[PDB]
Amino acid sequence: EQESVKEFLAKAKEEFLKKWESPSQNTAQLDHFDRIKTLGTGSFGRVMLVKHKETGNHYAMKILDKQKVVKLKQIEHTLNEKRILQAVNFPFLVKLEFSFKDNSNLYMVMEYVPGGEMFSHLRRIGRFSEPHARFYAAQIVLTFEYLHSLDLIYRDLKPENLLIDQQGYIQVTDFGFAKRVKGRTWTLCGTPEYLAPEIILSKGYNKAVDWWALGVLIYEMAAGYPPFFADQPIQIYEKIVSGKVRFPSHFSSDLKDLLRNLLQVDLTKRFGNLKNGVNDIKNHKWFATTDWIAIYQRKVEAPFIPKFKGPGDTSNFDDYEEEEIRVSINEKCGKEFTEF
Ligand SMILES: Nc1nc([C@H]2CC(=O)OC23CCCCC3)cs1
Repeated sequence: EQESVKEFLAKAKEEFLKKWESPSQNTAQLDHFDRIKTLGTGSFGRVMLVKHKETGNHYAMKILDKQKVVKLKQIEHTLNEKRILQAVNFPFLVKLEFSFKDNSNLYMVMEYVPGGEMFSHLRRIGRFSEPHARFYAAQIVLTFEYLHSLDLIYRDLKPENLLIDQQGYIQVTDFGFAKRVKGRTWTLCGTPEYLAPEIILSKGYNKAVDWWALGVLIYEMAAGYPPFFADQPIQIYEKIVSGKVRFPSHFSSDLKDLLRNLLQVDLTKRFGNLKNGVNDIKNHKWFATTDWIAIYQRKVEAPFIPKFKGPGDTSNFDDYEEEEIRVSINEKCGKEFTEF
C-alpha cells in the first residue's frame, strides 16, 4: 500500500480509538430544539427534522424508544450505533452533532442532508449511467476502506441509507447495524435483497458482507433493480445462495467482471476479502477513470445536485403521520442504556 494511505489510515485509527475509549455523552437536551417534520418512522424509532432554537441550525434527530428497543432486541445495536458515530470522522458519513437520553428515549442529533435518499433519485430516473453509479460506488469503496480499517462492519448498505448532499455527494446514514468486530460476528440483520449468503446461512461472518452488499448496490444503481429480486424473502434468499446472477446486456464487460467478483458466494474468493484487500476493487478496470484522491477531497463535480430550496427544505423526503415525543415521568430501562 502507498505509505500515504497507510499513514492516513494509522491517523484515522488513532483518532477513532481516542473517542471510542472515552465516548461523549449528554451533549444537548430535547428542549434545545423545535420539531419541524417527521422524515422517517419504524418499529422502534423515528427521524425528525428539528431546528436548534439558539443557532437556527437544522438537524436530523433520530429518536429511539427505549422500551421498544428492548422488546425488539436492539439494545447492543443502539449502543453500537451511538458509540461508533461519536467516534468516526469521514467525508461520506453523516456527522453526529449531539446525543442524549431522557426517561423514555435515546437521541442522536445528526446533520441534516436535504437532498433525499439515493433510492428516491434512482427510482425517479430508472437507472444511473455507469459513470454516475461509479461516482457513488467510489465513495462507498473509500468509506468501507475507512470503516474496515477501524475494525467496523457497516451491515446496512442499501440505497435508502445513502443521502445526497448539497454538492451531490453521498453521505451514509443509519449506523443501527454497524459494529466493531475483530474476526467474526453472527447477528442476522440487514435488508433481504442485500444479505450475503453467509448471513442467510447463519455463519460467523466478517467484513466481506459489506463488499457483497456493494456488489448488490452497484448492480441496482446500474440496472434499476437488484440482482436477486423476487416477490418474497425466501425466494430472494434462494437466489442469493445459488451462485447465479444474470446481467442486463447494457452492462459493460468491465462492470460484469467487477460484479462477478463482488457477488462471489465463496467469501474466501470475494473481492475486498483477498490478500490485496480493497486494492483489488480500486485497481479494477471498471474504476480506471476514478480519481480516488479527488473524490475524497470533494473536487470532482457530481452527477447532479439535488433540487432543494435550502437547508430546511424537506421536499425530497416523504410524509408521515406526526406523533408526539412523549417523555415519561418515570425513567425506563435506565440500566440497559447506562453507557449511552
Ligand atoms: N494517498 C492517499 N489517499 C487518501 C485517500 C483517498 C483514497 O484513495 O483512500 C483514502 C485513504 C484511505 C481511506 C479512504 C481515503 C489519503 S492519502
